[PDB]
Amino acid sequence: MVRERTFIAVKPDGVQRGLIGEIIKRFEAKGFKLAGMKYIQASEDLLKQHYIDLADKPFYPGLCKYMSSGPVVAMCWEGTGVVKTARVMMGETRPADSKPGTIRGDFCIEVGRNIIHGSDSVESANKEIALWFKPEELVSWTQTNESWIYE
Amino acid sequence: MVRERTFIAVKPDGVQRGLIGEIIKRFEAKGFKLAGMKYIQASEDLLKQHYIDLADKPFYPGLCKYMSSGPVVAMCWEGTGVVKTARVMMGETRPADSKPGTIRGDFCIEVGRNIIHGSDSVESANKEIALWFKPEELVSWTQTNESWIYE
Amino acid sequence: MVRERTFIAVKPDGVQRGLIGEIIKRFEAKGFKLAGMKYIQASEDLLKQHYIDLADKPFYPGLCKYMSSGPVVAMCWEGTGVVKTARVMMGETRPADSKPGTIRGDFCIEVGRNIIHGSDSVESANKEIALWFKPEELVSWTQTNESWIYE
Ligand SMILES: Nc1ncnc2c1ncn2[C@H]1C[C@H](O)[C@@H](COP(=O)(O)OP(=O)(O)O)O1
Ligand SMILES: Nc1ncnc2c1ncn2[C@H]1C[C@H](O)[C@@H](COP(=O)(O)OP(=O)(O)O)O1
Ligand SMILES: Nc1ncnc2c1ncn2[C@H]1C[C@H](O)[C@@H](COP(=O)(O)OP(=O)(O)O)O1
Ligand SMILES: [Mg+2]
Ligand SMILES: [Mg+2]
Ligand SMILES: [Mg+2]
Repeated sequence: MVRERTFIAVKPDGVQRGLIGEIIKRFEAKGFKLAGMKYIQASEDLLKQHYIDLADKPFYPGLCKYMSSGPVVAMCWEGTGVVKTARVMMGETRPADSKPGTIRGDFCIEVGRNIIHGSDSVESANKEIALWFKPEELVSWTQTNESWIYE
Repeated sequence: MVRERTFIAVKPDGVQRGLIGEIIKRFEAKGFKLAGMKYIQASEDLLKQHYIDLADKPFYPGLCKYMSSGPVVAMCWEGTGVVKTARVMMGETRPADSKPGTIRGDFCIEVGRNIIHGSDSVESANKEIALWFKPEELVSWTQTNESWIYE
Repeated sequence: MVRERTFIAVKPDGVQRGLIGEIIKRFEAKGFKLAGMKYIQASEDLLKQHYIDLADKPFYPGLCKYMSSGPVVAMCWEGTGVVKTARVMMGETRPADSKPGTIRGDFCIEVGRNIIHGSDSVESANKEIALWFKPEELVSWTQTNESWIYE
């Protein structure tokens, strides 16, 4: 059975600071299922589309070039309420506003270096997933512990 | 030398997902003293009594069967304000409402699979402990680091 | 280049309970920079000054001798908003009011045994750092991952 999916990316500061495993570990631990993962240095043009709603923000151009300046881990995670719950796990947009226990709360300080991205809605998630993954790159499989995560 | 006591159980999903040590470790780190522990697959009826106050809820009979379907770690933990603090450490009834940093927040998703139980009051704690433990099974001992936990 | 600094101390219960590495590790993970560290058993007189604004509290005299009864780790940490953020990472003054994920939240129970100290303002931090460290003992240096922590 297919459940809600979200797009999660480890940003270049996340890769650079050796936080990839730690982030993935947190999601496995939570009980969510990895459905897609790739490792790329995406194009400025891809990122511009990824962040289209902020295109008019002053930090937008720096943001888009920066997010394309190095490799990122692109992920798709699956599970009930994974979009909003992933956000909670991340913390807030600004690390300064993120609680200890969250990923941004434990590991970073500034809004422009906040190591992780997550879709903010099912609508954004469906678009971001389609943007970063070809349908074939999404793997359908059954986690055997599923019966201990879901009634 | 005797302090407040609460009943904590690692539920069958907690056991299945290999979270026993992780749960106990959090209680040791916090500074609480272990007073009783056993490992059983309890009878459906023991669970019916454990959750007697929920007998009229629609999820109750299923709850009781699930909670008796596999082994659980039954514990009694001791220390100042341990009943309510354990609740804080667990999170909310619903993992969806539990914060990162809490046990349900970090490890589970669904209300019916929330890996851990904790007494909600001293009075419930007194009843749950007597139900799961024989008086002889509660161990009286002194943790020597106590003087660094308690003024 | 030069950022805000705060004074953090591992208190005698922290040292005694073997939590020094855990605490330091939490600050390294967050991205803050160590500028100073020493390990001393300070004088009652130094502590009376350290806590001078609390001079009228009934717990003040007990506090100053306890904080001088054993070795503490004295530290200076540097980074954007490190005064307030360090406080957040600690939790609240009372471990009872501190959330899971914070240092007091994960590790302590009583207000008098809350293992860590942190300056409550840039002003107090400037005084406490100056109280505990000689200008020569403060290290000014550049962490090479700094460019992934700060725009
Ligand atoms: N005020 C700001 N100044 C500089 N960079 C910012 C910024 N706000 C956001 N950025 C960066 C960091 C964010 O991860 C990225 C996307 O912003 P967002 O979508 O509004 O928040 P979020 O990443 O939590 O979804 O833009
Ligand atoms: N709406 C619900 N649907 C399915 N199972 C539920 C449920 N609400 C509670 N359960 C289960 C999970 C709870 O841990 C267990 C005990 O109920 P409770 O006493 O109200 O909560 P708690 O475990 O927080 O003390 O009952
Ligand atoms: N009511 C109280 N009873 C006993 N000890 C207390 C106390 N309040 C504070 N202490 C101790 C623990 C505190 O960390 C220390 C300093 O007090 P504080 O400056 O008011 O708060 P904080 O340590 O959070 O900056 O004094
Ligand atoms: Mg967004
Ligand atoms: Mg209950
Ligand atoms: Mg103070």
